[PDB]
Amino acid sequence: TVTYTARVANARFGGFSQLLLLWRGSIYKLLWRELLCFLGFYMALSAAYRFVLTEGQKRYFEKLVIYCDQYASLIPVSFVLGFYVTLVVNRWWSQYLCMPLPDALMCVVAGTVHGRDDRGRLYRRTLMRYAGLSAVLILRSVSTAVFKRFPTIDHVVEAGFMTREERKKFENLNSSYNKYWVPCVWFSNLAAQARREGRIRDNSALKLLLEELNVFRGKCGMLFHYDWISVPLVYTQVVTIALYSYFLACLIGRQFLDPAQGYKDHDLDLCVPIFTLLQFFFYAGWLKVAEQLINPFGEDDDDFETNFLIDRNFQVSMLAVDEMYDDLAVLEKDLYWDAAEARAPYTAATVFQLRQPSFQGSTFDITLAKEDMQFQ
Amino acid sequence: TVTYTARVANARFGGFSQLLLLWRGSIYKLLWRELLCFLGFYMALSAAYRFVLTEGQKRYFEKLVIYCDQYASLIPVSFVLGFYVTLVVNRWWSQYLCMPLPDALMCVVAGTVHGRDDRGRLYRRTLMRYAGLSAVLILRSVSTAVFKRFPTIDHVVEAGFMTREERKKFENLNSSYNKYWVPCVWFSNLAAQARREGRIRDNSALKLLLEELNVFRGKCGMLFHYDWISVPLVYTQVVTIALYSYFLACLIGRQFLDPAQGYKDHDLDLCVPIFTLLQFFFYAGWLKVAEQLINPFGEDDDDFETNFLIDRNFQVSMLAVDEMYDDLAVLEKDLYWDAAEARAPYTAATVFQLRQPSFQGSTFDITLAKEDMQFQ
Amino acid sequence: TVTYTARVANARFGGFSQLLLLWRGSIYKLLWRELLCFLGFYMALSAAYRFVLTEGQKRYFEKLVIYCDQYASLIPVSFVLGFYVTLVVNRWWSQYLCMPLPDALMCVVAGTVHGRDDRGRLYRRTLMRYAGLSAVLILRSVSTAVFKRFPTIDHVVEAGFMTREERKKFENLNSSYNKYWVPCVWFSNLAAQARREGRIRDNSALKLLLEELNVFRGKCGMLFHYDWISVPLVYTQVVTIALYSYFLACLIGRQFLDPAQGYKDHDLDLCVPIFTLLQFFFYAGWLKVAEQLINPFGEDDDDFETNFLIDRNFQVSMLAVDEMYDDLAVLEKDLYWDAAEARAPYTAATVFQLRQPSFQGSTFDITLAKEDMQFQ
Amino acid sequence: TVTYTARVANARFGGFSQLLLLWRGSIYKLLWRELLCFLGFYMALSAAYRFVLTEGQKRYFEKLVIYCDQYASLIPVSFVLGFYVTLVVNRWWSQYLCMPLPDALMCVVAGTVHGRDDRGRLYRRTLMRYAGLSAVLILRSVSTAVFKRFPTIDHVVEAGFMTREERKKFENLNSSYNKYWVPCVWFSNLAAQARREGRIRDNSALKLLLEELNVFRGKCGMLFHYDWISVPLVYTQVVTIALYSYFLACLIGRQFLDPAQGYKDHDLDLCVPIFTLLQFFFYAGWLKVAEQLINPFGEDDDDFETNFLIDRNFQVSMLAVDEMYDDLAVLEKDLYWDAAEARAPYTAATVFQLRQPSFQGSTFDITLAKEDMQFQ
Amino acid sequence: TVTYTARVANARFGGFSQLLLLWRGSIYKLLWRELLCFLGFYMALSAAYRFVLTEGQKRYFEKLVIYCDQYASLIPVSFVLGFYVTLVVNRWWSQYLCMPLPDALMCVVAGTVHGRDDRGRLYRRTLMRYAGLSAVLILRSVSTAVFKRFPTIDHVVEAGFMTREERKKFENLNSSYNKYWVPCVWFSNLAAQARREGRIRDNSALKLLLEELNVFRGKCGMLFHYDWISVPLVYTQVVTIALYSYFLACLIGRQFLDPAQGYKDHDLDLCVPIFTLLQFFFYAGWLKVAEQLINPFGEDDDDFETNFLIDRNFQVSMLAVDEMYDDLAVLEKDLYWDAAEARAPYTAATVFQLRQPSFQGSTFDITLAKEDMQFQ
Ligand SMILES: N[C@@H](CCC(=O)O)C(=O)O
Ligand SMILES: N[C@@H](CCC(=O)O)C(=O)O
Ligand SMILES: N[C@@H](CCC(=O)O)C(=O)O
Ligand SMILES: N[C@@H](CCC(=O)O)C(=O)O
Ligand SMILES: N[C@@H](CCC(=O)O)C(=O)O
Ligand SMILES: [Ca+2]
Ligand SMILES: [Ca+2]
Ligand SMILES: [Ca+2]
Ligand SMILES: [Ca+2]
Ligand SMILES: [Ca+2]
Ligand SMILES: [Cl-]
Repeated sequence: TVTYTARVANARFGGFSQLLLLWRGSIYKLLWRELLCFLGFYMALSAAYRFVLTEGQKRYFEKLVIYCDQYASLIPVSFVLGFYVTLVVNRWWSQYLCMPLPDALMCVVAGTVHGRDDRGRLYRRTLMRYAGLSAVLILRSVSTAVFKRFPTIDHVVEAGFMTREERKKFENLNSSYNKYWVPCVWFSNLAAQARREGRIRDNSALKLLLEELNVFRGKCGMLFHYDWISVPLVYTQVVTIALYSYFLACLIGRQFLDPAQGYKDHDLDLCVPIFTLLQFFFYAGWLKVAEQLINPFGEDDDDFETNFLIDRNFQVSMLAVDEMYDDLAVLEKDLYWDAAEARAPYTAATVFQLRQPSFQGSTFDITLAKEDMQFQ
Repeated sequence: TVTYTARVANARFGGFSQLLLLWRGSIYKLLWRELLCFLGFYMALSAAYRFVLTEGQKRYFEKLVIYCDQYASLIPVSFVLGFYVTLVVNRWWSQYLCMPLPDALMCVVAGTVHGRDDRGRLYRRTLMRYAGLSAVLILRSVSTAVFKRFPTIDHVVEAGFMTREERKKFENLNSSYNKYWVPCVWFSNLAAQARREGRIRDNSALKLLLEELNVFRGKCGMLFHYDWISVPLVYTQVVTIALYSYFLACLIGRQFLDPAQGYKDHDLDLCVPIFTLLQFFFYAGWLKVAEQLINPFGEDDDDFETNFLIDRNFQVSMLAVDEMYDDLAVLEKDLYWDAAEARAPYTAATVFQLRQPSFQGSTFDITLAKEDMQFQ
Repeated sequence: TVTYTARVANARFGGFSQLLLLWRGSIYKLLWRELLCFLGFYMALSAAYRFVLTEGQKRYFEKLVIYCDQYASLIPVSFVLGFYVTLVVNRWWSQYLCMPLPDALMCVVAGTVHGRDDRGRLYRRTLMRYAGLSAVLILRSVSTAVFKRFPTIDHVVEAGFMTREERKKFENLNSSYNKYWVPCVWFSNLAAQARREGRIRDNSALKLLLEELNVFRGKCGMLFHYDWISVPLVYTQVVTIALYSYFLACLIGRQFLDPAQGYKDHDLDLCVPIFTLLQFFFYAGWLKVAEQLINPFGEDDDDFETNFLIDRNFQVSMLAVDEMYDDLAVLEKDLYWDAAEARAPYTAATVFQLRQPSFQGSTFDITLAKEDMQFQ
Repeated sequence: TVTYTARVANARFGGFSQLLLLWRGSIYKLLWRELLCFLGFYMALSAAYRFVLTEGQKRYFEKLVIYCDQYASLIPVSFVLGFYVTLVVNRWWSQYLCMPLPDALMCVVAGTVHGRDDRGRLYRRTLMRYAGLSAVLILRSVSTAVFKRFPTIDHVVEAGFMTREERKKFENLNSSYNKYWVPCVWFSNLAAQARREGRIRDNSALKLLLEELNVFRGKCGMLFHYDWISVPLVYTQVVTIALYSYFLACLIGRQFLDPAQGYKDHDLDLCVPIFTLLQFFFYAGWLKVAEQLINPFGEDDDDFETNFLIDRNFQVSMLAVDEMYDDLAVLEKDLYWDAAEARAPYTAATVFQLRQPSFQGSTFDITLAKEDMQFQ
Repeated sequence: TVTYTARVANARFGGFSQLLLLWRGSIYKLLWRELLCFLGFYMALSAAYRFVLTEGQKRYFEKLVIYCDQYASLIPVSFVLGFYVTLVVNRWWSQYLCMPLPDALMCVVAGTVHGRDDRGRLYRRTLMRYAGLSAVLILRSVSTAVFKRFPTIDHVVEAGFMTREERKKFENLNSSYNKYWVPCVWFSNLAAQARREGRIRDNSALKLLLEELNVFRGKCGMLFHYDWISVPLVYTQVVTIALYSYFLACLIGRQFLDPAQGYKDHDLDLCVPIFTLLQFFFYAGWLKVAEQLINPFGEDDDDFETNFLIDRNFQVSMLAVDEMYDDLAVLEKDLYWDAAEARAPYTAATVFQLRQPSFQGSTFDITLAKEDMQFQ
């Protein structure tokens, strides 16, 4: 993920202009090959027209160029790009939100699956490892970068996500369908066993674990569904064909004609279509947004960092349920125990934020008349 | 479902261009008949104008062609297609998400409906079979492909989803309305019976089953509502009439006139309207996206694979509640038991992802001054 | 509801074209009067110009027609129609989803309110009748078709939804506000009484009933809010005025002038504006979509079938809680008891769906090198 | 709220046209001053050009008018209005849905907080009064109309929402932030006290009360957030400046020039720009939709009726928890006790809805062949 | 946050016009530098053309200006701005809703974590301080203004959010990932300890605390995800390049040419492009909306007031759980105890709202015939 949230904290003078000097995740990186190809075809026809074609041939070419410039309908392309890329971006953010995290589960497991002894550690660590394992299986199913990390189940077993015994159980399942759900059913069964052994002290806590498991499993399944159910291929081919039709019309119709011939609208020869190359860069970048975001679990630059999230989720979950279980600092009175009001100090940098009026509501400046304040 | 998620993992040079060489689920497959019809009418008028019509008749035709080219308003068509097809695509994804799956139920039933004996197997397998049966009834109601698979309730009984006794109970219901809800009320009653027999060990687990059943039943009902409440037929007729009005204006106005007559904008005769055929292909494909997605449970190529999902859901649910019930590998210490930090190994392919700075937040590079860090 | 989901299962050659031959729910039915009025004004001005107006008068008219054709800005109308009708369609689908159904409640009541005796039947049937009665009161408040069915509370009492005693209690409430919520408070009280008498066996089941009641009551209230809070009348008047301004500009500017006068763009006289009538039909149909969907509980053809839903909901709910309570077929082993895998047979029609590769994930065809598979 | 849901039940011939004859909540009411101002500037320049400016001055003015007509870009204005007003309308409906209602709470309190005696009445009535008081405090914070009704906390105390003792407790809180949340914490504490005294008979019912309280409090807080976090002022200034730029270009460029001068496109002098005034009325009404809906808690005509909702919510909640507590009609057999099927009678007006085929699903008309029905 | 909700309560004559006179949060403040730069380049080329360029050079420049005016395609820019800025505004409101507040937690903790003694105060105050501390850690991670307030964890410790002991525990965690989740796991553990000590009186109340904690923690994590997963940098660069391409075409093509040369469309020389500067101001302000809203936790004027929310949330939460715990005014009969109906008095200002008909539903004015009211 190319994060530039810091560069755009404040609407500054440079603002988005400075973002034009970034290379990773950029439009330049995604589009320079297509821009050179577009420019190569344009200068190939330019060289043909200037040096190769004869006078009759040049006249015919100019008639074709005037004809093709008519069909460079940028409004249809802008419409269909707008709608398609809006769909793809929304789907992209939905896919990011559908990635499983153990955060709700780790809060619930640290709060509900009890025991300072090795068994309690085993239960808590095993419940999160199941959650992490379900996440890893679905990600290696849907992510190229996680597949290259875990090309085999042996790789998942060596990485500590799955034990050898769990690998035997997992392979011995006679299922021809993706088994990402298997750790989730193991999690259900183990949470039931924990509640039967009294490690979960109450039936509502078991219900809370199973609710949070169901949310987690839902996210893993949603990843699977987004992977399988692509943005319809007809819809994609339609937008690609739209853009390419526009660029063929721009590749022929934006050819600079001889000012000698005195064609209307063709009286200046810049030899390079600056504005047509910028339109190409704009529209092709707009489609490259969809191209990058259509499968966000590839290995792009704005593609999701699925291997970083796997490592973070594992380490954090294990901290939360093993090192931070029942490891509270002693309840001691906070700084504002004796103070009726409560306000942390402000730094010299942000002290200016003080003395700005505290918002109470829009209606607290009306200043009615005395007569209008009396009830009926 | 034509899944091309792998082909678009990374925004590559080929990118969407290579997707133009796919046939299944493609714009070519959905639109070649309409393209040949469009082209047939265009060349029928072309042949009429070139060989059949007389000189007066040819002049009149050219006046009509110039008149019709005025009315080829592509911006209204792009607007209404954009809005209608956006509606249809959103509805299509909603319908996919409203398809019932037993995944939440199987986690809950493996976790809550207990017993290693044949009765416990019966209860768990029967609860999921009820869920699968409710799904099959609604799908054969809404899916053409599942109806051809299950043309009669006898077919559902032979497929193992409904017993003969359950068929007698199901037919003996005096209801003239679709009975997809019947297995869900059977599921409610059986979960109640399981909780009364103590197979469900706690009242919260029964509540969890009924919550998950209600979600499942909601999905089945939602499938029914999407099937019944079509995208309004007036709205569809409006977009079809829009597109056909544009194509009639393009079918007459894009006719190539004699350059001899010296009509403005008509001075080149290509004999085939490359750009008009591409516009037709673009706009008709855009409407074909809605046509394919308007009922996603047909038997298209991007239509949902409802028979695959039926088979997967059945097999997986039965595995989850029968073979994987209380079948945990023994709790043993994972690979990272003694390690304070936790990190799976990375392959040579994805080791490059390492040594990239771990994201902490946008604000961790501000580097304030010493004086501005002091509290007031 | 005009359901055409079957006609559009597959993207066929005819496809949406055949939908142009439907009359119910159609654009023709909704728009033929307005089309004849538009055409009547157009031919009234045509007859005035051709036979009534003098030569000076004809010249002035032609100057006015050329002036008015300038103002036929179809892009603003397409924008505002797009946005307004998108709002109205989204609101329409939201209103359909906000119609109350007893399906969650009937699953919960069959599962939670117990007793084979007449009292248990009374409790279950009375809880659903309360839910159905709340639905009927709000629908007769918001639906014209249900109001014509239930013009008085006496009509609701005769229909079996409300008893005479319940009518006395319902009228004796000193409330000047719509009392659709009254059965919901009766449902709350009766569920409490059932739980006190032990008919609901656990406090979590009572909580489940009250949760499902709250969802039901929320839907009824949402119907009330959608009825009361119309799409803002300023926004509607704006789109109606937009469309009518465009049609006045098209009614004057699309008048066919004498080719004799040799006006530019006016050199052919078709005597009937085919393309202008199609634009009128397109844009007026687009607004007629909003007109039909703005109050979906009227008595149109795409308006919701609220009387069918009332009858279905009542019959089904009563079946679910009375005839199907504790009426399970005996738990017997299903067809796939002894089979490790589970797969229903496929028909000759849909056997082709088999032998298509089972989807596992996008990443299962990468085929890495041996060296890149090794961990660091 | 100007409710016209009845007038638009059916898509009638008059339809939206008759809505153009409404004054309250109308575009006329919101825009006649701006229309007269626009028209006053237009006729001021018209009078200047016709009677005041000299021949040279008139020529210069006409050059300026032709120049300004070029810049009347209606497509950008339509784009930005569309997007901004769509944002404002969505926000408006969200704000309406975020208004607190006690309906879920009253169902839960009538069902959970028990006692026929004065103490039970006190507890139920006090819990709803707290909810109503939280609603009144946030509304007087965000609503102008409720602020004019409750200009002081003394006004809330006189209205019966807050007792004098509760006023002392409420003022004695050392908080400089809006205290709308205070009754919600009182509600939490009182529900806890009720559950401790056994007035709430079970811990799940207390959980249900607190869940419903949290939803209520969330709605009150959401009202506060929508009040505080305005639609960004830069975004508003952008759309206002867009519209005013268009209207300045239309105010100069739509000036009728002398047909004598023989300017192209300026050959008819209507002395009043009918179509330009309609465009002004259309676009300014479109922005007036946002202007009316941007703060829906003002005192407009489409602004929310917050004082009606306060009175309804109070009266209804008090009925629900005080007069209708444990006040059921005796469980007696309904009209359809002995009938296997269940169907209320239909009136002569709506009997036509009968005999229309009952919808079962799209797939129930396929009519397969005998050979295709056989399983593999 | 620049709140102008009061200024736009009613759609007044001034309305949005008066909002053009605001400076904070305004388009003027965000855009005057860019406007002066645009104007500086425009007048630099104007001075070059008028005084510096020779006659041949002036002719060439005018040919370039006519060429560049062709490429000033405002419709593509309006499309892509519309879609991108709509995305950014929606994301901005989502980010505001994803900011954590303790309001649900404070209601639940005041209602569930009991004890008037110092230990109960410690538990309640410590649970909210954990919630506030989790909020402060994530905000200092994502907010520049909170980072300048809390540049170090020492600053958080001095502000009273974290104790020294909690700081030792927090630093001793071997995690390389952002530790905003740490107080949430402390909250889970402490709520478990409270429930074990009997301070939480029931298991459902513990479940309610953990549910509300999970919502809170979800909001904190969502803040982290929005911070990390920027709006794709390719999409931003595309819109910035679009706007800058349009402004370069407007910077050259909107240059005023000599009326002497008699170029079409260039016959008036205003020396300052009023309308082009307004278009620049409109489009650049439209992009400045995204620029301001793209990271709403900066230190702008419409950026969120994160330091005010930190102070409010802390003070209010501590009031709610410490000063207002079990501090109810004595249950006494409200003003409407003996009144069957319930209605607060109305002021002279808002008494006009009375006598307006109380809304009952759209269907209560149909006035059917006697014969049509009879059941079949
Ligand atoms: N390995 C990452 C690459 C993404 C990036 O570099 O931002 C993935 O799975 O997508
Ligand atoms: N039988 C599948 C066909 C879909 C496909 O082939 O993708 C269905 O029900 O839609
Ligand atoms: N009586 C139905 C009519 C709808 C229809 O015929 O589809 C209603 O209430 O809307
Ligand atoms: N007093 C109402 C006025 C709204 C109306 O009249 O519709 C309010 O608070 O907005
Ligand atoms: N300090 C505030 C500044 C916002 C404002 O001034 O409105 C922040 O964190 O964004
Ligand atoms: Ca990608
Ligand atoms: Ca289809
Ligand atoms: Ca209607
Ligand atoms: Ca308002
Ligand atoms: Ca910002
Ligand atoms: Cl619960």
